Amino acid sequence: SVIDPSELTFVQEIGSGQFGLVHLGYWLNKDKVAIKTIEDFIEEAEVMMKLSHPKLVQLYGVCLEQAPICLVFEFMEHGCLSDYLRTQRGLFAAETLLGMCLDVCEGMAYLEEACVIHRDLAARNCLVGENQVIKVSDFGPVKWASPEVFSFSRYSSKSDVWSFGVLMWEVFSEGKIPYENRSNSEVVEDISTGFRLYKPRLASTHVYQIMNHCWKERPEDRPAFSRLLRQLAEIAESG
Ligand SMILES: CN(C)CC[C@@H](c1ccccc1)n1cc(NC(=O)c2n[nH]c3cc(-c4cn[nH]c4)ccc23)cn1
Repeated sequence: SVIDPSELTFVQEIGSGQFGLVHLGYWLNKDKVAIKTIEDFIEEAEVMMKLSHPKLVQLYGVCLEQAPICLVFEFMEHGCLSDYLRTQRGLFAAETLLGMCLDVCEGMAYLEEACVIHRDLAARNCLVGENQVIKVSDFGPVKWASPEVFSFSRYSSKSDVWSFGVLMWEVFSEGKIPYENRSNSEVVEDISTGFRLYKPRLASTHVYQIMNHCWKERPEDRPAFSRLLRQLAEIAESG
């Protein structure tokens, strides 16, 4: 990786060793970024900056000089996970797909520890980066919602766990639509009666046990993200 001189600006000398005269300098980098378009949200920005984790799409800064207000995010080379899964359908190995769920779970456990509620955990809100890394984004509809969320809008990290079980299904079914030909009213009726998304072929019986655990009616009966992280980390390293 060669650096063109134009990109470099020398400032001052910062001491000297025997093999190398050191200089403090400014490096002008032309890095790719993703820019989201729109006191009000100024307070939300400085907080999102503190939320730094390798499995979360990083916020770099905000642009406030009038016109549409910008938000500078980390660029994710391969786009959204939902589209990524759909185009490579029938091409994935079960180990690749468990690795994607572990990636999401790592970021979610950090958000749980930080006391941050996602409210929209779905494959479409997750992004694919370098070496098939999955990072969580859009942290600040019924298909992913738990009974307390669709019925009363009672958000908690345990409702994010319900959403995560739906995500795991999307991943293991290689980006299929949950409750495909059902309406938002039909879905509510189905879950309430006790219906659950079927076991996809690429998901082992143990992975499907985890999915149903995320889908228990009582939020207090669902595992925490910290519990899920240890669980999926063991299945990944053992096989
Ligand atoms: C088809 N696809 C596989 C290729 C598209 C790829 C691309 C690469 C280079 C140039 C153009 C397009 N692609 C990469 C992205 N990356 C992102 O979309 C992205 N990268 N970082 C993001 C952050 C947010 C975000 C919104 N709210 N919070 C975070 C939303 C989206 C993103 C999208 N398409």
